[PDB]
Amino acid sequence: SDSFWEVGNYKRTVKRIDDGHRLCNDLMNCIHERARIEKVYAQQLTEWAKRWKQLVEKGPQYGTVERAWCAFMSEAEKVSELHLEVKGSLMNEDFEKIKNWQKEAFHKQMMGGFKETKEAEDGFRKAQKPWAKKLKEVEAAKKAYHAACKEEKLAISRETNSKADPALNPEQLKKLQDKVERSKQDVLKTKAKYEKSLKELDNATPQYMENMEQVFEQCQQFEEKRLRFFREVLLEVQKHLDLSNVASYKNIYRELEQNIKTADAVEDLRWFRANQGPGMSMNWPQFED
Amino acid sequence: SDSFWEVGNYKRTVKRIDDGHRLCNDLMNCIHERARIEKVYAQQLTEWAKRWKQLVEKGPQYGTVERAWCAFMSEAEKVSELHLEVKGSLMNEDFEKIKNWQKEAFHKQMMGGFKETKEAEDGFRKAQKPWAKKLKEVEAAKKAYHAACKEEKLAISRETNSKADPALNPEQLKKLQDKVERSKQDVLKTKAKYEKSLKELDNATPQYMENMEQVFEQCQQFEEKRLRFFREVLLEVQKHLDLSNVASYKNIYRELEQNIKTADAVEDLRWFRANQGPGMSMNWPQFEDD
Repeated sequence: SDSFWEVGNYKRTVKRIDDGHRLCNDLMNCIHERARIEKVYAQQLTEWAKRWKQLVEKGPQYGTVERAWCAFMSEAEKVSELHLEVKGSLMNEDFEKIKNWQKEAFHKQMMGGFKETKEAEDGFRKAQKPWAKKLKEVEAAKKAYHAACKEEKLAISRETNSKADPALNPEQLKKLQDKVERSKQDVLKTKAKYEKSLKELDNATPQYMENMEQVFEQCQQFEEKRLRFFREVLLEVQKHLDLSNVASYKNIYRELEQNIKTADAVEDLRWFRANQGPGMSMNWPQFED
Repeated sequence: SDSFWEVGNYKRTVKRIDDGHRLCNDLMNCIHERARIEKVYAQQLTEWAKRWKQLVEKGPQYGTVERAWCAFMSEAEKVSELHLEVKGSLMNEDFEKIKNWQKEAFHKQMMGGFKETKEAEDGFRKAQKPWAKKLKEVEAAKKAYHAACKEEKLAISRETNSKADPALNPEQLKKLQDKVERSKQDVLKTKAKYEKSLKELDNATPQYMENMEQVFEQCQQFEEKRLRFFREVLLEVQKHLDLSNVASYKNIYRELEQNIKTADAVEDLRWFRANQGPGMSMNWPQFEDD
């Protein structure tokens, strides 16, 4: 069957160790690709802000409304910086934390594979070998007993089949009656040895189960570290992504609203009247020589 | 000078009308391009979420930690959705609002240009024409007076320059002393005309300023609507960009923290033990015959 207790079925547990290292890679890559997306967003906002600050300044819009318009681009620059901090945190802290953890947990061998994996497999084998030897003996004794059971059944099926032949002197009967007695004993002998090997196996099961449990718990604890670590890192990632908790993010739009509200149509119009319209001084024609 | 009150210098005001339309385009394109950046961010998050929800599920990670990991992708899907709402608001509300306002404020004429600009142009010209017409007459009367001052000074000069000529004659004296008198009375006439032209110009100045202010005031009004509109739109734009307000954004990371915390190492370990470890049932060897 597929039971863990069957010889060699500890392999799923050993394989989980290798999968642990592979999953650290996936998580690192997962965070890295997310960080890259944050950078692209930041970069495009920066270009957009730089582009339009230039287009507004070169253009015919001036006064307080120009300043209000420019506040819009300043918002993009601040949001951009914020998202670059997200990238920074994901890479310099979270990503690097997994990288260091993986480096300390998994040690690659010259011939390939991790020492941690080999240690578990060697552990299971050491615990399972004594029980596997006794199990080998039971199988052999089972064959010997089953064989003698048939050899003894084939003798009776010859003794009773001879009681039809009339030419049956007592020598031929004693021959067949002794073949049955000899086979009867060959069965009892093997039944005992086959029963003995089972008792020796049952007496080895407790130690076998204890030793396998011991190595299995080491594998569980090692896995426990990775799982709890994954839970830990993910909570730190959600911190770095969450901008709804940082005060500076709210300040961006509090300040943006303030600067936009400084837009004063009255003031802009006052200026145009005084410096471009009827408000300008004028030398009205006078008498001259 | 470059004074507004000088002929033709109303042009800067008329030009401001055209700039108004151009600035609507700039503002629309400015918002439009910002909206595109939002969409790109939303799209990349979506693909990243789709990509890794698949990689994690096909991978060897299972149990509650898998679910916690998957909550990370779900966060990106929700932020993406949130930023697509920003894009939608910027385009369907803000961008569209400017487009409709522009359509209503500026009307292109068949021969090019805007009806609004031609109105201001014609208004200024109509109000300036009668004042400029009087100004031309003044300049003409000014020259005629200055020229009379020259022709006179020449007469006085040539009169005294004959007082040093031995061949003088009471006839040529009377003749050239009369030219001095003609140029003299020719001066005061042109002086009186040049003064009268200025007096007429001074009487036409009040209406000139009144009519000029009237057209300019209308230009100020038209401009005020644009400025106040820009202030209104931008304030609606900053609302649509501000995710720090909406509770939905804060819920994304409340739920994310919540789902991650569901990760339970002990539960995952107990599972592996039961279905893959010592917990599994076992048909231990018994006695068997036949």
